[PDB]
Amino acid sequence: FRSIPAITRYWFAATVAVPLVGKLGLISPAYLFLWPEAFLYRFQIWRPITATFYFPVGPGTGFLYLVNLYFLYQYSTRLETGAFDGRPADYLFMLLFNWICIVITGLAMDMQLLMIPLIMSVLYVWAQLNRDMIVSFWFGTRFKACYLPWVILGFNYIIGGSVINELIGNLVGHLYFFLMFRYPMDLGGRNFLS
Amino acid sequence: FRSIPAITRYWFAATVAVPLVGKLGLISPAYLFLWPEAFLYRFQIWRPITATFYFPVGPGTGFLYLVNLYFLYQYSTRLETGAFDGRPADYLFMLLFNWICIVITGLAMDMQLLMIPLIMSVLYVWAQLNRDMIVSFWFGTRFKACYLPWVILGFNYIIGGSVINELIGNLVGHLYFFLMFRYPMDLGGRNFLS
Amino acid sequence: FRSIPAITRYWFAATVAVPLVGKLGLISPAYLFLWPEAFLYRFQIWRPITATFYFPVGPGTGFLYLVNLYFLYQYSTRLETGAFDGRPADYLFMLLFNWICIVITGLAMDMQLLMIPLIMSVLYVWAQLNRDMIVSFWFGTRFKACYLPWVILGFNYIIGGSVINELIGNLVGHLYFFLMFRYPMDLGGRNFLS
Amino acid sequence: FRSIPAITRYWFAATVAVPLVGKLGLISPAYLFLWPEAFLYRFQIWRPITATFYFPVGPGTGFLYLVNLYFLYQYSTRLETGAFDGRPADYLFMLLFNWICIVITGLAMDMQLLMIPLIMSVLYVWAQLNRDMIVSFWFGTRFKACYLPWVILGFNYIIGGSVINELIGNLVGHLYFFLMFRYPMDLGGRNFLS
Repeated sequence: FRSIPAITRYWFAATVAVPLVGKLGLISPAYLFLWPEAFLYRFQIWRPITATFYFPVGPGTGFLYLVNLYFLYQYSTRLETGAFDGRPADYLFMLLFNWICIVITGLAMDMQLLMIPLIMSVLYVWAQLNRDMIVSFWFGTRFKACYLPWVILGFNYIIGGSVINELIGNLVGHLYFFLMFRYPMDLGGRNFLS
Repeated sequence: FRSIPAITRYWFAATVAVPLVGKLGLISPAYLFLWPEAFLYRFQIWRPITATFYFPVGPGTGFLYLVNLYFLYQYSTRLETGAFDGRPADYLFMLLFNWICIVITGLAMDMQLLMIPLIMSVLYVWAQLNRDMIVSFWFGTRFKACYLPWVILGFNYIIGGSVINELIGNLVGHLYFFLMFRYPMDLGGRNFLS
Repeated sequence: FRSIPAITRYWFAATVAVPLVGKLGLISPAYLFLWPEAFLYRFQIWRPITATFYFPVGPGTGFLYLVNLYFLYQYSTRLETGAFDGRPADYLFMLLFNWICIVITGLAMDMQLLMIPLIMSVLYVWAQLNRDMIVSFWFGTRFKACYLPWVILGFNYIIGGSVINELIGNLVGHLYFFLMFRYPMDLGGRNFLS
Repeated sequence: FRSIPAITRYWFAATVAVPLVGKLGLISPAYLFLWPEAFLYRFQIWRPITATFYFPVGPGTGFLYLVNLYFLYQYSTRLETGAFDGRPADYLFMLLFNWICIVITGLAMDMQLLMIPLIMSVLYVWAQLNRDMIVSFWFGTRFKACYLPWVILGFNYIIGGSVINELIGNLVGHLYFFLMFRYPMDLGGRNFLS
């Protein structure tokens, strides 16, 4: 939807374009998995940037991708109209921070598809920046907010799935919230353009 | 109701019937795949024609069959009633022409079940000659014209499998449209039952 | 529900009791499969009576059993209050007829769990004896009757499954309906007790 | 709400927590199975107690965990509030006594995850002394007393797996019921924190 929705729609364009160049057969998808065993000794700088945008699509894994893209579009732009309003280098620094933390803890783990925890992290930091909102749902129209990433884990226990793909992002959101709210000197750097 | 709504609904009857012969267990489904290299060395003229009358319904690929068959019935007779009330022989020639090229481009590539791209070919050919009609869905009535091939491509991309097979059907549909509504000497064949 | 619902509840008691003696581990269920290869040369008179009452239960095949037992209790007792009203040797002769026919045609096939087609057969003969009933459903509250066993096949194509477990019963129901309605001399025999 | 609703909800906290340790990937689930013959030769006192605090949630056995945990929380504190407002030490002795016999009858048989039968043991002990209460379900309010163990056995029989695990839990519940409400000299132990 290129009709000026926000400033950072390049992310949404990348996450809709890269599985289309993966699935069609231009590049064999074996080169996009973020292998830490191939990142330890061999340098191979392709993976930790090409893995955060690619998601594999299969006939049976085709609703997680759609609902994660919906979470991305619907909950990143609310910060774009509510928190990104001016000084956008600050919130680009926010989005880089949990990026580098979750890629280094995915090297600490053995997780290989790094697209879910970043969106879960930005969803949790949305819900934590907007505590005490009376409406959060449409069936149970009254809902206590900020519990949404845990309700995502509840729907994961309904679908079975796994929880290792989400709780690291849901913890790094609390990490950034603590280092922002509690203590100062978590400021940006050079290359300011605003 | 099978009250002969159009002159060529034996296509619909056969594309319902032959998958019941497949799933019933009379002939093995491995005999109906259009193995192209087995069509190359061996003669085997059993399978350029039965491959486009087959779809392996079962555990998981069940909604795709119903949606594509519904779109086939829903738009074939509407193509017949719109700007095709006469000349049924030229309509049969149209239904032959995209087939005799899609069998070649499917023989070069590695596609097996050529049921979906021919249905989206005739849907695309309907889309080119039916501009400004907006009433498409019962719920989504705001769908603009010549967008429905891309959204059924999106449905086959999310629920189904590959994407390279439907794009070549759109390509051969555009090929027939340009070669039929711009240039002469493509009338049809003799001994037509017009 | 032993509270006098009908006359032939012995069938329902058998079909609720035999999977409980199978699943608990008293008898290894390898002796209950109706092997025609063990019925051809070896006599082995256990199988074609012990296989028509036993149904295997697994965590994931646990709704077909419940819905088939519901079809049994709901649609056999309707004949008990509508067609079995007196002279019950006639309808015992009905229930034994399609029993031995689907036994001999399951020997003609290789199908091994003989519980579904008998209930589908008696459901189809119910719907055929009650042609021109205005109500047949609750969501689409107007429904043309006797299409119910084909709607069961439609829900099978939704669930994927297989249609060889139902169409032989749905055909033997039409066989009995033809041999009852069209021609005489399909009468019972001795051991009358009514 | 964790507002300490009863004195022994650490059971509930642990039976929620330890499956997250299992599904998280810290300790392998093969170390927590109560292999009885491996408990026979080897000492291995890691596994009489961790086996009754575990359930392998995931792809397929997900609703059984939620329903059984809901029944545990819903009836443990209601047993505590009904005829057990005093004497918590005898309640703890009750929660020990069925365990120290179910570990023996599970060691003789081949059961692994002793979470379900202890919950239905305490549910059956509740049902045995709570006659004539009819209001049980929010929809099915006509459920008579001392029938709920059989219907949760039916739920575990249809959705879950085996049936031999729950009957010995009902048996040891009846054993404790008769041996506690008829015969003396089973008071408890010294150093009780009453």
